[PDB]
Amino acid sequence: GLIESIACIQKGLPCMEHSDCCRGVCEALFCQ
Repeated sequence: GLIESIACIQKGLPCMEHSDCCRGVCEALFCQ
């Protein structure tokens, strides 16, 4: 979640894990 890969990955940015995205949802490799 928070601070998983240089902080959490904010909405609209690419992620490769649900834990990367700040609100725990990564879809299409982007933080929803």
